[PDB]
Amino acid sequence: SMKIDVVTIFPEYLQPVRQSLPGKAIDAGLVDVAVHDLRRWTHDVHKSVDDSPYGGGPGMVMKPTVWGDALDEICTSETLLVVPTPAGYPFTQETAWQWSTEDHLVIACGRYEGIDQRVADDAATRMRVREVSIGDYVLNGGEAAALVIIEAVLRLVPGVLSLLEGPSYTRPPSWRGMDVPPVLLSGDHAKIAAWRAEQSRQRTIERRPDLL
Amino acid sequence: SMKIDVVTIFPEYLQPVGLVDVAVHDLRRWTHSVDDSPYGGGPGMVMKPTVWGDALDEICTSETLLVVPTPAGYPFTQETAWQWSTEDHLVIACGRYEGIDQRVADDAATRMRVREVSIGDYVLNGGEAAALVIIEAVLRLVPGVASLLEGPSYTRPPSWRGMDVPPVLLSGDHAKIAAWRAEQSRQRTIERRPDLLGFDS
Ligand SMILES: CN1CCN(Cc2ccc(Cn3ccc4ccc(-c5n[nH]c(N)c5C#N)cc43)cc2)CC1
Ligand SMILES: CN1CCN(Cc2ccc(Cn3ccc4ccc(-c5n[nH]c(N)c5C#N)cc43)cc2)CC1
Repeated sequence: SMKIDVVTIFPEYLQPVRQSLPGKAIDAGLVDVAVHDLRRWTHDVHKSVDDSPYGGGPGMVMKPTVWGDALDEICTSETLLVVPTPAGYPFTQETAWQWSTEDHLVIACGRYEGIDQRVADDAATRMRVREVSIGDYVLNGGEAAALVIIEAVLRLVPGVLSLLEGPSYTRPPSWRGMDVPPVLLSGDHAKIAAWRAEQSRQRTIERRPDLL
Repeated sequence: SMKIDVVTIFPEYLQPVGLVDVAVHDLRRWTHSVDDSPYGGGPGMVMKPTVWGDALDEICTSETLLVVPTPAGYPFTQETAWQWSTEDHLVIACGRYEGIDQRVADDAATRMRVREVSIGDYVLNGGEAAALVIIEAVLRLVPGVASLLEGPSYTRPPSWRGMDVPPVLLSGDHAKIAAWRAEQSRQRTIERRPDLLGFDS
């Protein structure tokens, strides 16, 4: 039973998450995913969510007052507040396992240069807060990271949906002059696992030597 | 100028997307099941090469960069995004199940450039979420649109819930501000990503 709240100035960007949720997991009450438009908590008629950064520099910073109101309404003390950011701790598979058992996740999606730091600092005095990054590249905002995080976490929730894996093959046995490696049709399953382990080692050495 | 074609059995997931166009293609429009059991055994299903071959035949040219998301890929990083930002034609083949038969990539590599990549060390259900991340990271670099973590940012008001913006940022002194931000960045980097500065995780 997990509730996920996403807060964003582009709620439309989260459409694919609602498209990938099975009706049975929802109706069995295993998961609920709500998306909230941040501008619902703005204070002015211009619906301002950003302002110039103290200290100068390019770009804008999301206003603490607007985010404070949104999180105040949506979070409780039991909430896990996830804040995507290019300067976060790495989001990995272990992170996903750990979060997959939470009752309530709130994902605060920023834009521009990100969110006034006091928002997270304030939230952390009464709930668990995690600033994370989904990888070493730069995005426009937190929304794509939210999709990735939701997908990686939810697929580890029952019934919701070391080395690199080597190549896989299926039918037909021959295709455009390429044969499936004969060892896979040998019926020697110890030897098949050895071949796969060695493909796995070579691939890891070639593509991800850092893991070794 | 860039053309991006994404190929998937779940084009419904890609709905979010002048000098750059992005098209989404339903792989199923090339079937006369897309999946079967893996040779050698194992759990799950593998996408058959036949369907993929026909689809990519029609969409790709020798100039095309074929991008294949996979948990076993080379790391997709900011350097990759820079590299790809000057391509004319990207084709992103999104798999599902346990992935795509290896021969699809091996075949395509005889005719064009192929890049198997991963967007991070976690597991997804398919390549669609990766495609969105790759598209976003690359397109924001397309012409006409160091190795440290950015420190904290603040805006108005200068005091909020009894929390003050660090006084140096209000000081208006650029050299003190640049020094403070430098220190902030390096301390964040060593705390959150020591690997970027060459230490153990
Ligand atoms: C270090 N350098 C130099 C300074 N820049 C400053 C900067 C700051 C924000 C933005 C855009 N943005 C706004 C909210 C937000 C959330 C997550 C992400 C995100 N990007 N990449 C990931 N793995 C992300 C995740 N998760 C990006 C976001 C772009 C550029 C940062 C990089
Ligand atoms: C250790 N091994 C043991 C076996 N499994 C095998 C396996 C293989 C595919 C899938 C799902 N899937 C299908 C197509 C496809 C493309 C990209 C991604 C993807 N995941 N994480 C990234 N950074 C991705 C990217 N980019 C996942 C995909 C799930 C599980 C994996 C872990």
